[PDB]
This record gives sequence, structure tokens and C-alpha cells, in this order.
Amino acid sequence: PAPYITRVATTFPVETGTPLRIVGGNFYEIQRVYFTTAVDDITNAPVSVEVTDYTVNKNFDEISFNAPAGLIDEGSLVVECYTASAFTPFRRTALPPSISKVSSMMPITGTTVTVLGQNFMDIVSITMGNRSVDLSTVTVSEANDMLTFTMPRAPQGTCSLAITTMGGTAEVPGFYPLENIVLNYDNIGWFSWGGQAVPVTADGTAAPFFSDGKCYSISGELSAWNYWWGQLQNGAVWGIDTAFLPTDTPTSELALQFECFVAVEYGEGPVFRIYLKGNEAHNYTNYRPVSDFTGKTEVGQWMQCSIPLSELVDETTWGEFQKRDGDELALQMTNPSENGPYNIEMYFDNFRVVKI
Ligand SMILES: [Ca+2]
Repeated sequence: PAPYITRVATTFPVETGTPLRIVGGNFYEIQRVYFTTAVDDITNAPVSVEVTDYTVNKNFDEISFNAPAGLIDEGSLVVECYTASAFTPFRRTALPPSISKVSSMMPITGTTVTVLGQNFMDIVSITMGNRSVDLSTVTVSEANDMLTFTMPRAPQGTCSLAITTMGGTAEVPGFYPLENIVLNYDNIGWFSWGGQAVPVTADGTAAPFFSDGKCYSISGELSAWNYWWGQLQNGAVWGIDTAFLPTDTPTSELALQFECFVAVEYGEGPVFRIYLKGNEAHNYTNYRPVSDFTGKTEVGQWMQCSIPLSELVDETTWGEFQKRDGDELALQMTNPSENGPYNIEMYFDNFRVVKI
């Protein structure tokens, strides 16, 4: 079998004498280890800085050495064996971290948050406003491109999520947009009526296990050919502070976003419709709650779900929608299909209107 390199373990910046460990496999009959200025293709790559003193572990999958003097700033690190060669990108200094995706912009305290990005090595802190994450709850993938943590006590309002490493800081603005909440079953909005609907406040012992105060459940047995079953018919508070959502914002740039916990997986058939301010003519139909993060239903975990506001409202600006008569936020579950019966158990909270 041919050698390969999975990763290189080292502390930054890499100075003369800094220990490195090449992690991979099949390091049999090593003939040379060297840094090269060549990238992408190492055919006839120069031996820019050779490593003459190194050790290999018992399973031939880890090579240890101290950085030679005169180390290149960037290029490739190469292990040349009898069979073939393996190489990996190398640079002496850390790049700043970056964040590409977050599992939710409003994670519930106590739940697990997932972040995708790059260069998560040597984490110093994870912060959100005036809150800081307990680093004992953090797990980082081996490729330093994914991490999880436990959401701490909630921030006081819209802030930046920030991951700080020894290499720098990555920031996500617009995090925890409490000012944009239109219905939370606590201080904002109210439940009006609905079949199969009951309020729930979690305490750790039963689904949804954690909750932001009161949430509402839709649950029960949903038969086949059921055209009227579960509803959450709610009064929402649409008067978001203009400092957090300008009046002239295009509705094409906004989403209705909420948290959803699906406790029991269900098959094809059951669907939700959503409509606002009684405008059934512009309802969004055939909806299955799926995570913005994964694109799929994540059974047993709170998900963030977004629906474009332009799929729900006739108005072209946020202010014009605010001026429309009424206040309702409605969700209705049916099963217009031959399939079933299905046991349903789902929870909803923290409806907000936010920019996409
Ligand atoms: Ca709530």
C-alpha cells in the first residue's frame, strides 16, 4: 500500500525546533522527508529543506520530527517512500478561523450548537455578546472544520457569535435576534386556538428536554386521509423595533424563522401549511420542517427552520406588511394521503422575522 498524509500536528507559528507530527498511514521504507516550495504536484519537486532526523511509530502511521532551520514559509511537506510519495500543504503560520454555517441563530440554552468553518485549531474562546462558552463542552473535528458546544445562558439581544483562536477571530453578526421575535409564547404574542396543541415547558426529563420558556406542541395520532387535524393559530406581535428591521426592507430579503423539535420521525403524507394575517390565498403549503443547517429533519434535536417571507406575504416591503390588518401567525398540519396512521410529536418556539 502507498503512503498518505491525513494531517500534520504542530503548534503555530512553526519555528526552528518546533515539533511536528505527520499523521497518515503506510509509512513503510521511508527514504526522505522534506519541505518543498512545490504545491499541487510534487513530480521533480525540489528538496527545499530536508528533515534528516525523524522517528516513526510502531504502526507506521505517525512521523515525528523537529522543524529544521531555514524553514520555508509555505509549500508542501513530503514523505518519499519506496512505493510512492505522499504530500500535504504546509505553511508556517496559522490562518484566521472562518465560519461558514451555524446550526441555529437562536440556539436554546443547554442544547448542542454545531458550527462549520475552517482553521478551528487552538481555540481560545467562543463568545456571543456578553456570554462565553464553557470550553469543556467544545469538541472540534480532526480537520478543524467543525465544532460543537453547549449553548450557554442566552445573550440579551442581537450580537455577534465569535470564535477566537490563536490565529484570529471569526464573527457572525445578527446572532441571537431576540428583537426580531414575533411570537415566543412567553412575553411576545399568544396562542389563540388549535387542534392537537398543548403548551410545554421543558425541565430535562422529557422531550423537547430543553425549552426557551413555554413552547407549543402538536402531537397525537394522525390518520390517513385527514384534511383537518392539528393547528397552532397564534397572535403575533409584528412591531419589530426599526433599529433591528428597517421599515423599507424588501420582503424578498426576509424570512419567517423558528425553532422546531421533531420528537418522532414520520413518513410521507403529513404536511404543514403556514399563513400570516389570515392571507390563506398566499399560504405556503406542503411543508416538512427541515433544518436550515442540514436540509433534513433532525429527529430529537431543536432545528432552525426558515421560510422566505415572500412565499407568505403579498406585500413588497416589511412596512407594508406591518400595515396590513390582522395579526395571526398560523400553522396547520394535515395528512392528505393514503399513508398512516402516524404518531406525531413536535414542538415550536421563537418565531422571528429576519434578513436572509
Ligand atoms: Ca418560548
